[PDB]
Amino acid sequence: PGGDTIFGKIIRKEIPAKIIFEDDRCLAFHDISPQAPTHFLVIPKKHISQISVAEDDDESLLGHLMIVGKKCAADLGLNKGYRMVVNEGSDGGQSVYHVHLHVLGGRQMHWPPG
Amino acid sequence: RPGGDTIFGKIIRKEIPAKIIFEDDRCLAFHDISPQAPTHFLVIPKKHISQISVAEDDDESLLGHLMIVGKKCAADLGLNKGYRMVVNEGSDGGQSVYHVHLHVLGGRQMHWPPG
Repeated sequence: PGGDTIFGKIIRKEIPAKIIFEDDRCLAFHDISPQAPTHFLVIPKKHISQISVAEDDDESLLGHLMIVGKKCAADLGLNKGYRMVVNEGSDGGQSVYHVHLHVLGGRQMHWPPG
Repeated sequence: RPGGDTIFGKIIRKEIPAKIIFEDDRCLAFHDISPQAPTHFLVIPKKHISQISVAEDDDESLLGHLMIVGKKCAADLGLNKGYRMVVNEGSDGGQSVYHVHLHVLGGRQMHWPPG
C-alpha cells in the first residue's frame, strides 16, 4: 504493502478516514481538506507513486478508479455534475506520491482548473 | 457515425482541422484551441461516450487508456515538471462538449483548488 505514504496508512486502516467505497483493488474516501461541498478521492491499493509511472498493464485499474468515482458521485447525489482531477508532480500540485483521483462537486467548478 | 455528432466527432473523422499529437484505434490526442496553460491538450476516445457519468463498466480499459496516453503524450511533449489531468462532467463541472475527454495541462504551476 500500500506504500510509504499517508494513503498507505489509510489503506491499511492504521489511521481513520471517512470511507465511501472499497473493493479488492481500490478505496474511495472523503478528502481531509475539502475544496467543494463534496470532495473525495479514489485511490488504487497498488502503490503507483504517480500517474507518470503507470504502465499499459495498469489501464483497466486506472479506468476502474474513474468508474468507481462516477458511481460514488452519483451515490453522493452529485446530479448537477462534478470535476475529476489527477495531479502529477510539482507543477501539477501533487500532494501525496500515491496516485489519487479527486472528485469535486456540489458547487460550480470554474475555469481554468487552477 | 464513427466518433459521434459533436465537434470532437468531426475532429476524429478529420472533417475539421486539429493539431494532433497522437492517434490510435481507441483514441486521439490534440491541442486545445483555448489553452489554459502553456501546454493544454485533450485525449478523447474514438467511441462516443457523452460524459463520464454514463460510462459503462466495460469502458474501464478505454478510460484507463486515455490516462496512459495522456501521460505518455505529456512526457513526449517534455512536461517533466508535472501536469494536471481533468475530466469535466455536466453543468457544475463546466462541461461544454458532450463527448468524454481528458484535459492535460502543464508548463506552469497549477493552483489549488482546481477551479
